[PDB]
Amino acid sequence: TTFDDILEHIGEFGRFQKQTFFLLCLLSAAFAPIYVGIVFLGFTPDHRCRSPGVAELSQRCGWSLEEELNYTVPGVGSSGEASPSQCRRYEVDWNQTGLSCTDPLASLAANRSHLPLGPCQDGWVYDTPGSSIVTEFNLVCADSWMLDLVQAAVNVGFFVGSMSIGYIADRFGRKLCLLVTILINAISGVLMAVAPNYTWMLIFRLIQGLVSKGGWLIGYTLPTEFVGLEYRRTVGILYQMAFSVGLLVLAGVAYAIPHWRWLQLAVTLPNFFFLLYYWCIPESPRWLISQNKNAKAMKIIKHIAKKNGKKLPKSEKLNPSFLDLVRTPQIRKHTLILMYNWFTSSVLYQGLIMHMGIAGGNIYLDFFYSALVEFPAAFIIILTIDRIGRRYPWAAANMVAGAACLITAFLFWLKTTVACLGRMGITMAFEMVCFVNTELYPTFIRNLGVLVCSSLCDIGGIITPFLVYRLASIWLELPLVVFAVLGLIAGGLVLLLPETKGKPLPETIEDAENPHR
Ligand SMILES: C[n+]1ccc(-c2ccccc2)cc1
Repeated sequence: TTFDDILEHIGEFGRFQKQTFFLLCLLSAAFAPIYVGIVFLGFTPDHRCRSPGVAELSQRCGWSLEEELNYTVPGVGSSGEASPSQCRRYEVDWNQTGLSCTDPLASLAANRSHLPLGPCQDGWVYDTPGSSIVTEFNLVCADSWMLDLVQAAVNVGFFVGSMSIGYIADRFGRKLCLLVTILINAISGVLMAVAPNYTWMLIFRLIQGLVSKGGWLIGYTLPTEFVGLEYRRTVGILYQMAFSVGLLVLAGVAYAIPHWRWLQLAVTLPNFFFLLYYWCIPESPRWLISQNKNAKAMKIIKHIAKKNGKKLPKSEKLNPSFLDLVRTPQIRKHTLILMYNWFTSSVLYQGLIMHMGIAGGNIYLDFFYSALVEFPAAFIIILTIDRIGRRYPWAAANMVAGAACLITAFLFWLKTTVACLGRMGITMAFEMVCFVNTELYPTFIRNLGVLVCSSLCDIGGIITPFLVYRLASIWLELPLVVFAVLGLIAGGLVLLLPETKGKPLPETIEDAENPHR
C-alpha cells in the first residue's frame, strides 16, 4: 500500500483540492508585500533643505514651485552633480535682508561659487504629497545607508527565520507551524505601523521578516503534497502565479493610499483575516504516514473522501537531522547544486529589478510593468514542463537570463526589450528552482530540506546592495557581467541535476539516494 494509490481512488484533483488550493493561494498575495514592499513603503522624492527665509519671501512677491526651484536653491554641479541642491543650504540672510524678488542672492554673492555653503539644518521639505519612511525619519543625506539597512534587516531575518522554522515544521508538522507563522506575521505587520521611533520600527520589521518567508514556503509545500502526480505542475505554478497577481494588486493599492503607515496597516489586514478562517484546512497525510501516525491519517483521508464525492474502498522511526541532510553523497550533490541555484537566483532577481529595470517614469507604473512581465513566464513554463521535462527548460531559462544580462552589459531602445526578456528569463528560473526543490527531497525532511537550502538566498540579498557598488566603481558595467557569469554557470550546473518527469516524489532517504532506480 502506498499513498499515491490511495489518493487515486479518492481523486487526484477534485472538489476538496479545488477548495483547499483556492483558500491557500491567497496567502501568496499576503506574502507579496513583505518581500518587495520597500519600493513603496519607503521611496525618496525630490527634496530640499528647509529655508525659513524662503517662507517669508514667498508671500513678498509672486512665487512658483518651478521658479523658486532655481533662484532660491544652490545650483547643481558644484562639488557634485547634485550635492549642493540635495542637502546643502546657502544660509543667506533672506529674511529681513531681501535685496529683491528677482535676484535675492545676486547682490549677496553674485557668483555661485561666491555664495556660502553650510550644513543642511532646520529640517527638510519633500515634494511628494504622500508621506513615507524617508519623510518620516529624514533618512535623506547623511542617513541614506539607513533605508538600505532596513531591507538588509529583512534579508537577515529571513535567514535565521528559515533556519529555525524549517526544523520546527518538519519535527512538529506543517499545519501548526503555518498557523503560528501567520499569527506572528500578522501581529508584527500591524504593529509596525504604530512604531514611534525608527529603531522600534526596524526591530518590528526584523521580527516580521523572521516569519514571512518560512510561512510562505511551508504554505507552498502543502498543496503539492495534497495533489496527485499528474496535476502537480498546475498547483505548483499557479501558486507562483498568485504571488504575481498579488504583486500586481499591491501596486494598485500602493497608488491608492500613499501614506506609508496606512499602507502597512491595510496591506496586512488580509493576513489577519486568514488567521480566523484558515483553521479549516487539514494536515498533510503524507507526513503522518511517513511519521508512523496512520491513526490520524485515516480520519483525514475519510474527511477528504466524504467531501470529494467518491466512496473509499473497505481495504519505523524517522526524525529530522541536519547532518543527515548531507550524509548521503548524492543528496549532498543535489543540495549543493540547489543552494548555488538559490544564490544565483536571488542576486539576479533583486539586482536587476532595482537597477536593470528601465530608469525613469513613475514609482508605480514601472513596478506595474515589472509585475506584468512575469505572467508570460508562467504560461511558457506551464506549456512545456510536462511535455519536455522540468530540467531542460529550466536550464535554458537560466542560460537565456545570463545571455540577456550580458548583452545588456556591453538611446537604450533595445535595452528596454532586452531587460524585459531577461526579466522574463530570471522569473522562469526562480519558479523552476522553487518547483524542483520540493519534488527532489524525501518527504520526511522535505520541509527542512528546502528551507535550509533556501537560507543561502538571504546571503545573496545582503551581498547585492553591497557588491554592486564595489563593482560599479571598479567598472561601470561590471555588475551585469558578473550577473551573466553567475547566470550562465548556474544554468550549466542545472543540467547535472537528475530529471523528474513522472517519478512520484520520494518518501524515504534510500529512494532519494538512487533516483534512477
Ligand atoms: C516570481 N517570483 C515569485 C516568488 C518569488 C519568491 C521569492 C522569495 C521567496 C519565495 C518566493 C520570486 C519570484
